[PDB]
Amino acid sequence: MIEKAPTNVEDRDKAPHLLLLAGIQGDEPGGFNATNLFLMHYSVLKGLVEVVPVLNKPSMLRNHRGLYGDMNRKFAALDKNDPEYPTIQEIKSLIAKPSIDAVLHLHDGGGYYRPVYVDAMLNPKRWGNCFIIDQDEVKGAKFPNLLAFANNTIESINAHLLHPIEEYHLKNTRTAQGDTEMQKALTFYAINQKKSAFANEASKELPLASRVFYHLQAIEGLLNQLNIPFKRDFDLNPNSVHALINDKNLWAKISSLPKMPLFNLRPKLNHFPLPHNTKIPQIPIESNAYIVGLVKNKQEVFLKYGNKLMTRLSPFYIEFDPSLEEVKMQIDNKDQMVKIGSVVEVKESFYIHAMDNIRANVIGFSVSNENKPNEAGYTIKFKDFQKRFSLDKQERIYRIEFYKNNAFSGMILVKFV
Ligand SMILES: N[C@H](CCC[C@H](N)C(=O)O)C(=O)O
Ligand SMILES: [Ca+2]
Ligand SMILES: [Ca+2]
Ligand SMILES: [Zn+2]
Ligand SMILES: [Zn+2]
Repeated sequence: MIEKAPTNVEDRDKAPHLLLLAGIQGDEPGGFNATNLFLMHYSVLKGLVEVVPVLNKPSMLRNHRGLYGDMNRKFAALDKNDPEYPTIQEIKSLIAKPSIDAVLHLHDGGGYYRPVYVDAMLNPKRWGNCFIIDQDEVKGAKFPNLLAFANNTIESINAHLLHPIEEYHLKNTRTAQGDTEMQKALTFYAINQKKSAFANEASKELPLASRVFYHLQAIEGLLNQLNIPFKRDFDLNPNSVHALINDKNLWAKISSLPKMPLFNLRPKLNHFPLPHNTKIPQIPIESNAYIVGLVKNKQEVFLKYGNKLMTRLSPFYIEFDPSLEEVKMQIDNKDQMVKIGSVVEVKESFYIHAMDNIRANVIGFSVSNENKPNEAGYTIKFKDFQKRFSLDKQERIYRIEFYKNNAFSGMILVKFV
């Protein structure tokens, strides 16, 4: 759970609190890219929006609907030894918090919903591009009229259609009146705790940017109805959403290694150091996005951004010795101390000062075929690199790796600017 809050803590209780959730299925990237964009690019000025950007991360990492079954059928009867039992309890606790008023759950769904059977793509059994409630009213909720909230939100989405076929309609599933499947899903649990709960589905027939667009329209429409004031730092249109999803300023940081850009990495990174005795899902990972993770695939470790594969790591597992904190490097003529885990920009040249017991291997540079080299004490310029060893497709970014005995002391990247 990530809080989207006012900068002043006093303003939290001055408007309602919304819980926003996506990614209960790992192959519905519209939802979890929209929660990501929301987290990265919006501000909430009063009240609070609590966000779980992906409910089923393990499934997301394998581009899979659900590795342990349908997580959205686990809100009623559920076996205590179900692998997702603890996750479900966490989600139910968030939903049931007294401080929460409304819940919004994002999905991607096949085709386009219609109240009347039009054809196999457009009928009441399809889920695409609709806004969903379990009933018209929840007695005892701060905002009991779900139908009014739903219809006004739908108005707001329909003011921005990209094509008429994408028109949004209300789907009231009347869950208590015998809908067995919806009776086991998230939003029904929510209304039973007297929350106004809503679901948005964007059609899978749409490309990602358009799915996300529609999810963000639904979020904005509902926030407007709740009177949770907000801003965003961009114009909401498919192109602006596409640019923010595919944003070259996104980065990820694995363990104590340097920040690396997410987009335009070489597809495979060889001889890549990862801590030994650490399970892949436990390896610390940091990003300015919220849907990034690592996942083991055969012998490789994939870097994932939602359902996108950003690079394949071919790792070697090694002890990460934290003793080395900084290194004396000459950067464009100027000796300075560079902290392990930095990215340093280089206009012309660099040189690493020799160290007692620490050897440095600059990936892409070499003077011999020794497989465990020490390349401290060489003046290195762009011309000295074999470009194919770069981290990036643009051939500007290179790894410098430091070793002490059979331990890994850290990495610095150089970027030629
Ligand atoms: N396509 C979704 C609709 C569920 C909508 C709502 N009941 C929720 O829990 O968000 C499903 O079949 O799980
Ligand atoms: Ca209206
Ligand atoms: Ca995708
Ligand atoms: Zn080298
Ligand atoms: Zn080696």
